[PDB]
Amino acid sequence: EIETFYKMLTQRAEIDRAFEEAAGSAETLSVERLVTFLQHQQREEEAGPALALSLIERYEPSETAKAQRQMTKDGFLMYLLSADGNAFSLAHRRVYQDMDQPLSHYLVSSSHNTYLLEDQLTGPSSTEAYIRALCKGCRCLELDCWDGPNQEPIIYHGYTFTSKILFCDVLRAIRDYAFKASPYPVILSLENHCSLEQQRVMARHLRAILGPILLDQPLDGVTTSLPSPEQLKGKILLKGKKLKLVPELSDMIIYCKSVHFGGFSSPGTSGQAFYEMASFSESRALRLLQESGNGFVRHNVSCLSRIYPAGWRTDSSNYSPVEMWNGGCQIVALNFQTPGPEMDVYLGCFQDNGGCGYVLKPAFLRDPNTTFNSRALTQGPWWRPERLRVRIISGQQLPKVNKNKNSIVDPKVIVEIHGVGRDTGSRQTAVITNNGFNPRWDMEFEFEVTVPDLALVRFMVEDYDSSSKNDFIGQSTIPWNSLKQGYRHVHLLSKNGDQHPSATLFVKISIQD
Ligand SMILES: O=P(O)(O)O[C@H]1[C@@H](O)[C@H](O)[C@@H](OP(=O)(O)O)[C@H](OP(=O)(O)O)[C@H]1O
Ligand SMILES: [Ca+2]
Ligand SMILES: [Ca+2]
Ligand SMILES: [Ca+2]
Repeated sequence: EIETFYKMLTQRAEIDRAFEEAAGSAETLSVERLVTFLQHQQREEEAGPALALSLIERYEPSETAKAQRQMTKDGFLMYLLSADGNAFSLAHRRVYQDMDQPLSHYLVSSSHNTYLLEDQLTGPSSTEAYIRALCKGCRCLELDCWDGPNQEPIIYHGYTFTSKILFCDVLRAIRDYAFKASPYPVILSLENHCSLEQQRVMARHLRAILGPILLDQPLDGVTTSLPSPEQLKGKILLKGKKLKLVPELSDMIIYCKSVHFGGFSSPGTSGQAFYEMASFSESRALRLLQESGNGFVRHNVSCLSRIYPAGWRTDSSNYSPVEMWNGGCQIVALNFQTPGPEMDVYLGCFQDNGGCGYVLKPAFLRDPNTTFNSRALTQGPWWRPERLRVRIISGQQLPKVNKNKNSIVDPKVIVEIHGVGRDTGSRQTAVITNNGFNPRWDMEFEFEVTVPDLALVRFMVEDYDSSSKNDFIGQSTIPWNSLKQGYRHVHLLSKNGDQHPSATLFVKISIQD
């Protein structure tokens, strides 16, 4: 009763149902049975007793069954809720890719007016903002340098009422956090509006503060291509205009000389040096992608492109990064302060590869001769249609999203596919009235994804409201290739990207060519 209660408040048929099918009539899961489950349902590659044991040794609560190499319903569950049963591939949650290719081969985690905490017009600026981004994995940061009093350069949003901060104060912060989240290179995109004197001051602060972390001299060799994230480990590079501009600073720009976009070389041999990087607004970028998709792509193979939000985004809202990534753009800057699907997607992408901040682009986007163009799809390696079926079974302990009262959520789930325009899709379950503890949907959806190497799957849970707009409850974005198959739990994050302790979705995923 009070036994039954807890034993009832804690009673997940879907789980039972699942154990049964795998366990058949037995009360436990023998290795043999477990392995079968891993192989047939969880579609594991390394499927084999070796793994089956690891799971048991890891997750089986019972000493008997543990010792006897068996799994109980409980252990089944524990596994299912563990990092091993996460829909986001536990293997992808550690640097596991080739970190030896030129920077231009990786998508880099970048931010826009990083010093900013809110809007672009009158919001506050803060070192905290750089700390948060760095903590969220960001690698490329933006500093808007302006002359300040007492000959101390400051950082704020030029021509607006945004709060100010000190360039040096910011450098220290960057100094301390640059590598907390990753050992990979950090790029400082300087936007210099400083008098030559103050520029000299900056240069000093840079060396004085960054000291040996600061990369102020080209790498030995590193002649025809940008160095790789590896060769640049634990270093901080500068990006800006290179010779109004004092040599002290200018001399510091080595691999990221800020340039005005010329055009895409194609109608010739070159255009921009590998060490030249152009920036494009969200608008201009779309244009070039619309007209010269392959143009860009091929360009982005050996060069780094930066893209930032359209000027009308004074609310610091963000655009969809996918569109840019689809063009091979690597430094897609967003307002990291952002809650919203855009950052949700952005941070899900970068969750991959151990969250080191550098994610290797697909091969076709690393092929200088590619004929790819996400806007004009033709047969090619990138073309690999797949069938995705996601069953939204139930949800567990959905967080009571900020209701100024004692009402119960009326959850519903949205599953979206982000990728090339053609693959983009979205579907939703029905609403479950007044249930956040254990809503049960048991609904399934199917998607056809033609260019999976560019897709991401997003799970979003909303608190339905007849009247007003539904409250966001939680979300999770998994890159296509990190999407684990079978029975898994989706671990929901807050709008701030925070991990909700017991908030999950239990789903069943299958991907078939
Ligand atoms: O939103 P903001 O504060 O205006 O800055 C953006 C842009 O309008 C500004 O003009 C650019 O600098 P730019 O004037 O040197 O082109 C910065 O890009 P960039 O430093 O990569 O070029 C962008 O991040
Ligand atoms: Ca700026
Ligand atoms: Ca309700
Ligand atoms: Ca409601």
